[PDB]
Amino acid sequence: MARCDVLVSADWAESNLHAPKVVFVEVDEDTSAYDRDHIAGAIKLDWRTDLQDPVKRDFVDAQQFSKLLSERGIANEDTVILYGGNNNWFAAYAYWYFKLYGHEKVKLLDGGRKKWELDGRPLSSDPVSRPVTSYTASPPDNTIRAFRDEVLAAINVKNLIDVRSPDEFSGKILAQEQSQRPGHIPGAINVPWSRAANEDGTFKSDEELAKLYADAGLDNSKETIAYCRIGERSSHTWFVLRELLGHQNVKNYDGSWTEYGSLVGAPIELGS
Repeated sequence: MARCDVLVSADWAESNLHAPKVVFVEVDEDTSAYDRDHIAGAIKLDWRTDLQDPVKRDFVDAQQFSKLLSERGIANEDTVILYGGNNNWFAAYAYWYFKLYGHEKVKLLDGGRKKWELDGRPLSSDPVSRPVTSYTASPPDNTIRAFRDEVLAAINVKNLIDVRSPDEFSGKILAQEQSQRPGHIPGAINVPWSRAANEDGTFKSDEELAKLYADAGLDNSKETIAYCRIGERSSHTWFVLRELLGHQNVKNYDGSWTEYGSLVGAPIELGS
């Protein structure tokens, strides 16, 4: 259970905007928000153009990730503080990428942009450029990623946490984030991602979070995989399960329903 090491408050953040070897990184859909204004000194990662493979359906490999961080001026030894709008979803997605590629010191700004703005804390429109660095990633740690064949093999073996809306989960509605069939993975439990967050964007307490998943049916005798439509809301939930609640065996299934719901002959379950 690692809340102390993985999360920083807006209060800590504002007092540490120019602290040695700390870098703030805004991650979202596009950089429109960041280009309007941002936390002072923060740099941006574009979740679509910087972090996705432009040809294959995948995110960037270790070399592409290293090249990107080198160009943006992030070092292996920097403490990276990630934040964003769209509910800190893409910031949590980036946090998961950082851990995948072996980065040690990285944390989320609790509540992201929503909490910062709600607090009335200053934002800046000054441009930011950092001197380039030499970042070298590790090979992916696939203990935190699930692929399609292991997800199919996990049915009835691992907890499968579906963080989509209840209407998607039951298959009442199908959903660019489309698939061939509605429904969920058999045996999956539905905990819509937002149940783990407060109105102001912050994560709920360890007490609230443990109750939420225990009541929904998370089985502590089983390992776990989280999923949504694309790796997005599921990365936020992955962070909750692994980093805050301390489960050691949690994978993000980034293929998610856009993959699974398009697979020929995959088991599908309806209703709930």
